[PDB]
Amino acid sequence: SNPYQRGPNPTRSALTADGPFSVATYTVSRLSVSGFGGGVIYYPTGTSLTFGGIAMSPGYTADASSLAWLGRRLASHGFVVLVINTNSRFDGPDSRASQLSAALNYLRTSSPSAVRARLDANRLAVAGHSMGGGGTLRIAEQNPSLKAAVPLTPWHTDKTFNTSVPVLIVGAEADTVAPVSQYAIPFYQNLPSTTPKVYVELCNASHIAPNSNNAAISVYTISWMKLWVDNDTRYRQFLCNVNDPALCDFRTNNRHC
Ligand SMILES: [Ca+2]
Repeated sequence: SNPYQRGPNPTRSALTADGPFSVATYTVSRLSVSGFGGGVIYYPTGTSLTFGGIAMSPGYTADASSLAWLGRRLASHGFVVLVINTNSRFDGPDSRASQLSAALNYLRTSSPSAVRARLDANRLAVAGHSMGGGGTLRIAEQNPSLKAAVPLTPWHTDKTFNTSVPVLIVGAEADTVAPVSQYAIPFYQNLPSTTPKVYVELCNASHIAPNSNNAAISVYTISWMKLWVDNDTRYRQFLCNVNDPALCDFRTNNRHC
């Protein structure tokens, strides 16, 4: 049996709402940490188990609140999640990668005792929005110890990331900021053919789709994190044989099926 498996058997409906774990938060002040701008930790409560960790970056001009719904959503399905604020709201994608690295170090070492007590530091992942998704791609390339990476409507001027970390990219069909033809799709195509990878494109969605409750983002992000952070094969069903009415594209090399 899988020692990292958490929660009841999933249904698709259950992955579109907060999950079976209650969630608490801890606010990490900007002045209290080195290498990033603080943020908010979301973590499961009412449980004696340990969970994988996820660090998430917002995009240009944005703060951690722009991903609060998703940090809480992931935590409620069984993850310790640190959504960062950046040193400057104007930091670029590679800077955001460096800050995600600093945030993962903080999460493992200097976060509250209660957070470390429910964190399995051996199982970590990253996600992020826009330039924060660019940072997710870069840290995945720099840090093959990561279990998974989920760039959401990502933006970066570099298009090729030589990473072995399994990547699921969410593109937005109606994105006029990081259009999928110039950003998300090239990122997917240029990843190594040997790295497990998925691209999903949300029909009719804008660049700010990741900043509020979104059923498809919830399903695909939870499932990819579950499959790779927890080795939880019960989530393969949502990532294989896909026929999703909300998607206008789906690409994969089918290394996870
Ligand atoms: Ca700081």
